[PDB]
Amino acid sequence: MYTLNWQPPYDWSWMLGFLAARAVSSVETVADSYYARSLAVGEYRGVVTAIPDIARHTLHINLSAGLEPVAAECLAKMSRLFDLQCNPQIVNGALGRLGAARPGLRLPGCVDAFEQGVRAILGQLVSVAMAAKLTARVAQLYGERLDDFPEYICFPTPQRLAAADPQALKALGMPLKRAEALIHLANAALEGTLPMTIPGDVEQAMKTLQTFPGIGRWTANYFALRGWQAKDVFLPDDYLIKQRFPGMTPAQIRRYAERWKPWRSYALLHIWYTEGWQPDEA
Amino acid sequence: MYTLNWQPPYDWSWMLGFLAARAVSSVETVADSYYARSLAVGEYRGVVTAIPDIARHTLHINLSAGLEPVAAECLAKMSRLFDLQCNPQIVNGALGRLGAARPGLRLPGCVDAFEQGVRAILGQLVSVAMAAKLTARVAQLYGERLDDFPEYICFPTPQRLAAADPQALKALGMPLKRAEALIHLANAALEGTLPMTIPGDVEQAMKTLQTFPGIGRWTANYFALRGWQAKDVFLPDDYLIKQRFPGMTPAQIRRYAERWKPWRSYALLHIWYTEGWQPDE
Amino acid sequence: MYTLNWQPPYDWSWMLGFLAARAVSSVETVADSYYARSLAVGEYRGVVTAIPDIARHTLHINLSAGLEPVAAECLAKMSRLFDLQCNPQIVNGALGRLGAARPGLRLPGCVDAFEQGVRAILGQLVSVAMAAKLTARVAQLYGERLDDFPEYICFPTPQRLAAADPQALKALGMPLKRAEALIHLANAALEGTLPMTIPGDVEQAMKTLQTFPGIGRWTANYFALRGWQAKDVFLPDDYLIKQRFPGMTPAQIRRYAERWKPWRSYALLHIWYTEGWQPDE
Amino acid sequence: MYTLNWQPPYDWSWMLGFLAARAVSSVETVADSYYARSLAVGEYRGVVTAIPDIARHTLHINLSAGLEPVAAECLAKMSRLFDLQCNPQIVNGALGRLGAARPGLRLPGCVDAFEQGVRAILGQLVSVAMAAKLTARVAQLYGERLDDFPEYICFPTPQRLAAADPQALKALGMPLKRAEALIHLANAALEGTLPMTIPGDVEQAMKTLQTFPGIGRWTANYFALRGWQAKDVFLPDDYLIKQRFPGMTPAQIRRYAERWKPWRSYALLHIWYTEGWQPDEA
DNA sequence: GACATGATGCC
DNA sequence: GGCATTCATGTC
DNA sequence: GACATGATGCC
DNA sequence: GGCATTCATGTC
Repeated sequence: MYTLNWQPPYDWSWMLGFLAARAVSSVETVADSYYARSLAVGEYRGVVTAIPDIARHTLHINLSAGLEPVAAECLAKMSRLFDLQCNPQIVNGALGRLGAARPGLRLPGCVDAFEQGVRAILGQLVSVAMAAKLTARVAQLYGERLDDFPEYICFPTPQRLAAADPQALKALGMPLKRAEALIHLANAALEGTLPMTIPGDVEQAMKTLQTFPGIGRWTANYFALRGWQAKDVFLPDDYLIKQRFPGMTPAQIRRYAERWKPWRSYALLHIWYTEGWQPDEA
Repeated sequence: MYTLNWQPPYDWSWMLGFLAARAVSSVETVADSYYARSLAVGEYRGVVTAIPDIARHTLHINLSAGLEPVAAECLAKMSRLFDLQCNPQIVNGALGRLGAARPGLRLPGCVDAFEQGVRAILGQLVSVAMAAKLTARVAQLYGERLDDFPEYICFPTPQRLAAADPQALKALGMPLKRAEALIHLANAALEGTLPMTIPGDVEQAMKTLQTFPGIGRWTANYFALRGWQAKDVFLPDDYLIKQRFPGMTPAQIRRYAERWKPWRSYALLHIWYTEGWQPDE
Repeated sequence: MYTLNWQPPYDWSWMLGFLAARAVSSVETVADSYYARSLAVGEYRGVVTAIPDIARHTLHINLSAGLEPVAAECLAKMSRLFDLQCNPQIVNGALGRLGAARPGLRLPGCVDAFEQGVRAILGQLVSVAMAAKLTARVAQLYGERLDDFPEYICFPTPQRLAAADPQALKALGMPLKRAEALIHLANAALEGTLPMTIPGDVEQAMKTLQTFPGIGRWTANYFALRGWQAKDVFLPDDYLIKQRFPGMTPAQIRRYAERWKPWRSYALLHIWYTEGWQPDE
Repeated sequence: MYTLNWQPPYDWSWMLGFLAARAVSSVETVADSYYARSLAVGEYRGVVTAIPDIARHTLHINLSAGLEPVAAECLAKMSRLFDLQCNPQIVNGALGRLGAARPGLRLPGCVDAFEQGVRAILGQLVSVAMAAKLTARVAQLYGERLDDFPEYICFPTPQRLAAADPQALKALGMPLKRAEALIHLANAALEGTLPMTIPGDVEQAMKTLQTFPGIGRWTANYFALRGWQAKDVFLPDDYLIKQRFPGMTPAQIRRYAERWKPWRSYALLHIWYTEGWQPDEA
């Protein structure tokens, strides 16, 4: 029903694929022509379906009855998830050749920072696929099933995970420290200590984040990028990034990434997806 | 020309009137058929125009080209300002006759939690007309002018106010402590330590706000009310509220207001805008 | 057979009586002519016997073999416990008739600040008699027995109390918060956070002690008085003192006691042991 | 006047030699057969004189009239300064060969932890002689001169040093950070945050001390050794110690030192005062 | 990956 | 020597 | 109104 | 007693 605009080009196949690789069973459903998932906004709950319309650079959004009262907020969440604000001419013209292969690349955000926070923590160490598996388990045990849509389940709320037994979370396939990290996060969410929207001083906020137990700088950076859609952060501690820069120290990697300012988040995404990229031969 | 729904009844006259009295010159323009104001998301900017369609039970929103890239977020901000989510049959079903006279009453939110915190602070002790004349000075001195629309001006950002000279703020017409509060508040905004959206535990969040310099219980409650649109808060420390509950102490009032849980914020609005109202026996 | 002199007059009957009511079973032994207790200085342990010789106004201190390596430290502890430094002329010639009925009165100190800290907390609320018994139960559960003196037990160290089970301490007959107060005080002594000797700014030091869980103003003043032997602290919050100043609020009492600076601690003792006493209106 | 015992052997010549080299004019006097210094215990001030008695294995202590009211504490202070508690058979029987040459070695303590902390800081990065003169000036400037013995001045009180102008101290011959380090130490002493007696967990206590400005691991260790007379601390970061363990790093020296637990402080002394001492090759 | 921990220059 | 800051380890 | 100070009821 | 919390009160 609702419709939002975007600026061409937009690589939807890339986006939908990025999301499917990380999709959580019972929460999300990704296809080649649409994206759908459970969504909670306060006590309002339902299903959101996003259908891209290439021919007209439009994104059609449908909301089940339970979300209609907070429609505009659901749209906002969706626009942050898909980076509809992106102007590719600006970014590509700045990254130059690094983005030429896929100019329609966008930054995959989230629909809820707390959720992304939990996702990031569970993304620690393991493969993208294993994290998706792990998150699906946390969701199954602590999530709420939708009454109108049985097949779906809402992502575990902050209050439900805050009152979760560390031993139980551990039993799902994570170390005790990780489970504690999740619980602490939920408490920060309840108290409003976890920025839910992008803060004015990203660098500073990431520091405060790193004081959180179980949250190192990789998690803080990745969370900044996905949870806040911060556009100028690189991930020099990333597993795949260390590979892309063979034999380089975390600090050299960024003095390097420094050339992509102020769109280092986009450069990061391009490097991750350039099969055989290597630093300039010079 | 975007469109958003709302559920009847909706007292637009009352809403626009409430915003009109607190309207900040150059930032907001309030008429009785529409509301408009400057708006900044990140640093995409423009002007927003909201026009109620009583006929269709709809709110029409127009955005200038500079905000189009972030249209959705803009629509969300308006839906919070106008309490479009409200189901009046549920609130009134609970408040009984307290809300029977003005079933279309809504909670006036805000477009940005930071701006609202600043308004809250600049609203202390002084009158409503004053706060508005003062806030306008600030927005005039630290606001971002729109090239697209010269007449309008964006509300100060936290970075712009965090780097502000205290004395400079004071000279605009406020005690030094106030100006200091604004600067602290702005910093907190910069490092995400100020909840920009309603937290799960509103009580805890408000307590934490009270450790902020220049922020007492009244300011935290009012902030929670408009800033987060928390629906179950009361202001037992409010000037007018004390007059509405003659001789009762903050604790006695708060005890009385418990009868309106979980919609105390709405109860508050009704008692505020119902002069001569008084507690039962 | 060690000797430390004092200045007459010295009311030994009053001192022993005071320590007698607070004596902890298995730790201390008090009679009309001597004081005896177990003492530990680091890993050196043994029994200390103090025998006052009025005739020559000198205190005879005997140390079991286990404490000889640290004889001096033991002597210093006795001197602090018995306030042998006091010049009663300077105090009595400063308190007037307040301290005229008993000019030999002294500030009963302690042998170890941590111990006194524990006694202070356990001294909260309950009577002297119950506190003594409560404390005895703690020493019995965590104290170290002496090989050469099976009847004696060493007062618990911070090492043991810090590793104590809150529940174990609770079962001894104390609120959970009280046991938690002990465990925290013990951790503080382990990290050197608990001043074991009178600090330069007693007021500041006490204010900091009040940040400790379970330690309010009364415990901090009393600890400062007995644990650091601070000579100028009053206890406006004390029960007996409240009765000595009927109708007066802590601030009034506090203001009244200012007339006794800088020997308020002594003034406190005298007012405590003068059933008649009443202020001047 | 007063007499304290000690267990033989006791190397008085070595002990007085160590104190003499670090003696502060105006505060102390060290001679072949005696030690003397000003001493303040609250408002009681005077001069303490210590004369060893080899024939009797005793230390004779004389106090000037001004300290008699607090005689016992003065005796205790001297006992800590001269390590009278030490049972050499236990240490040597444990240190073995290391202390076989000088079985009468003792741990030079202090008469006041605050004072010692100050000396510890003033002794940073300079020669023993330099520190002595530096300290003497600090003493003459903020100390209390004795009326009965004009040539003696009591070491500066915390209250006095806390209210000192950072610049006046710098002028005496120390960096500006060194002066603030002293002022900070002084306020800590005023509030009761600087442990004046040995804490139960020396390790934790030192860790906290290192949070003090101007105080690093070296100063914290040295302070524990002298100010608290901790008997099981080593100083792997000491310049001289590094020369005694050529080519080894702090972690290695430290690892090797563990063989002397629980008397690492005595080991340190024996090594410090042993010329071409070197670890075992094997 | 989080986190404790050990190994050039400047002030 | 205190101290800031960047690599290289190395359990869990 | 925020904010120091003082001055009832549940652990 | 410790401590959270309430009700003046005087100031900025």
